Amino acid sequence: SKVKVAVRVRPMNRREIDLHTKCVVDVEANKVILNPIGQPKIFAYDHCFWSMDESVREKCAGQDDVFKCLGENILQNAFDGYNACIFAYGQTGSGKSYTMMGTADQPGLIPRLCSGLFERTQKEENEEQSFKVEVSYMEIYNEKVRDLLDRQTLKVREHSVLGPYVDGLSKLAVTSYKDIESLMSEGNKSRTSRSHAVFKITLTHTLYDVKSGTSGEKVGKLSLVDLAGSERSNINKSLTTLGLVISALADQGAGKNKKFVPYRDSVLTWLLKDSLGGNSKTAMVATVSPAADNYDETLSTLRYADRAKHIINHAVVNEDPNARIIRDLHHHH
Ligand SMILES: Nc1ncnc2c1ncn2[C@@H]1O[C@H](COP(=O)(O)OP(=O)(O)NP(=O)(O)O)[C@@H](O)[C@H]1O
Ligand SMILES: [Mg+2]
Repeated sequence: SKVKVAVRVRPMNRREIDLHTKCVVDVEANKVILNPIGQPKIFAYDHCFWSMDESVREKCAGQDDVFKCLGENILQNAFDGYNACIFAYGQTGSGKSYTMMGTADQPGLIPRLCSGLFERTQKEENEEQSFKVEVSYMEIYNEKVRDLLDRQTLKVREHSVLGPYVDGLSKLAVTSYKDIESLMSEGNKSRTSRSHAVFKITLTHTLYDVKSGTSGEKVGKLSLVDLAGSERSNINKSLTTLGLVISALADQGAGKNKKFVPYRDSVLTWLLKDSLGGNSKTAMVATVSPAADNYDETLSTLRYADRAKHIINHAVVNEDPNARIIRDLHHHH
């Protein structure tokens, strides 16, 4: 199916109100309207998120709104055995980290996803099924991969059956929200700006046919990606190549060229090869600032978001034969 695209407009901050910077971003349903400072440009997306102001009430509603629309679906995708990915893209200060991680007072997607994950595994585990949860957390800076849960820099390779992976990146089993919160909290403290963070959850769902004792695995993966600022040769390579990737895959999603998609020209696009054009259910959250002083970066974000929704993915359930048979036998009962 198509890459899902959401656009999130952060509200006017105090500086923009104090200095009379004009608000140029309007939203109506799932349409974004960019006004000039010379015709109104209208973009259409799957979802649009916006807030009336920065009050606690509106911010609480905003984070809940994003999770209700994107968080639940990606959680469900992982429980159905899909690789799923949310990546936030946009100018610095537009809301990428606020959306993906949030703050202590305003938790974002990742805290809610981790809470819902363990809520669900602990609710659903029974004689017919169990769940294993493993997390990795890594950062891409200057085309180098650092392990945030810890071999000073790690190499990307791609296996013909396993896909791209980070050689030597720790993958830690977790059994509760507090385990994973403590890991993400220490990863969060180990950052380095123009870097990309990737939070990866692997959900292994073992199904058991109690009559036979046969068992099988269905593996879901969550990739929660908080990219570097889109406004910005090594240090920009991943960001620049993602633009080309999105453009090339978007052309193919229609009928232009037929089109060098340069996945392996950067660490970021190589590790996201499946997330874009491959075996994944993927959502983009494009974050934009609302006011006149960012009109141009906003337009550029809106445009890449506009192309990204023409990208075609081919997601399959990642399960062994026993898991598929045992699962179907359970859906029949
Ligand atoms: N949707 C939102 N609603 C309310 N406030 C927001 C929202 N998005 C961002 N903010 C505010 O904007 C500030 C900057 O957001 P932030 O998520 O750090 O941007 P960023 O895209 O990650 N910048 P950068 O890491 O430098 O590329 C935060 O302190 C929030 O107060
Ligand atoms: Mg950030």
